[PDB]
Amino acid sequence: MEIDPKDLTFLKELGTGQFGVVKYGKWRGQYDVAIRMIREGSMSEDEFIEEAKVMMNLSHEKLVQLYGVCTKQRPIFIITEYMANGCLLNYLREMRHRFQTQQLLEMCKDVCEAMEYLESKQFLHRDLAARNCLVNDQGVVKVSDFGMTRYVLDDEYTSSTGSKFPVKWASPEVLMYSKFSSKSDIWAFGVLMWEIYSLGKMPYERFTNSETAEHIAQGLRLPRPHLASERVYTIMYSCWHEKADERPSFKILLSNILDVMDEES
Ligand SMILES: Nc1ncnc2c1c(-c1ccc(Oc3ccccc3)cc1)nn2[C@H]1CCCNC1
Repeated sequence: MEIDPKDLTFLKELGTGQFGVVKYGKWRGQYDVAIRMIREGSMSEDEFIEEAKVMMNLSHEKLVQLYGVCTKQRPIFIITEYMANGCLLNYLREMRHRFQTQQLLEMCKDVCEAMEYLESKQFLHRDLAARNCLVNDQGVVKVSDFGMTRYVLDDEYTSSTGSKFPVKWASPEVLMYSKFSSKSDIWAFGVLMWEIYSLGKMPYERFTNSETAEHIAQGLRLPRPHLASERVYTIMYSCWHEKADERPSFKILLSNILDVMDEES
């Protein structure tokens, strides 16, 4: 729902993100929130505003809540659940020697659950990666910035060959046909799992986007992380089938994950 900025407070600067500055603050006094000021000229505003009403009704424990927005001024404000420990990529890098494999698999259960809820709502992320997931004060991981890429005006961020396109998370059908589906989000989730168990290493770090696209197209797959068991690796590898329909759904994926968690006792 719309929020009167009168009911907001700006308390701290968190930095400028992909879509503009973000600040920590309090909503209605008792709610820790993160307020994003939408970079001007970056978004299809009218379309984005109308779609925001759809993305507001999405609720799930492992999905960064949207509490509301302020659109009756510019820049649009986005009021979201405050994730004190920030992006999963940076949480992973700062705490490399703190994670036991049980917490890593947990982080995968969190993400997989959020993506299974998005699967059940027929809502695609289109840019699933570790850089778009956030962590709250209890170490829980939650997905964010879902569906945002549908409204970026910069064509580098959108085209298959754009200099800013996340090639390293894209499925072959996204690179070759721009056919976005839940299966491409599954491929991306596989890459994300690899990020998690790699503790935030860049997938195909020493490959240009073109080199990555071509290697993937001819069968190359990420190496088993040092901290990944052969069963976890089997799961993220099953996410990377050439045939999209050959990839397991997030529900089947969550089940396999939970089987591994049970077997790690
Ligand atoms: N929610 C946060 N909690 C804590 N930290 C945060 C955020 C955000 C953030 C704000 C709005 C936002 O919009 C959304 C769009 C679609 C769905 C959900 C949200 C997405 C993310 N940035 N940051 C930090 C990360 C590190 C660098 N500085 C900024």
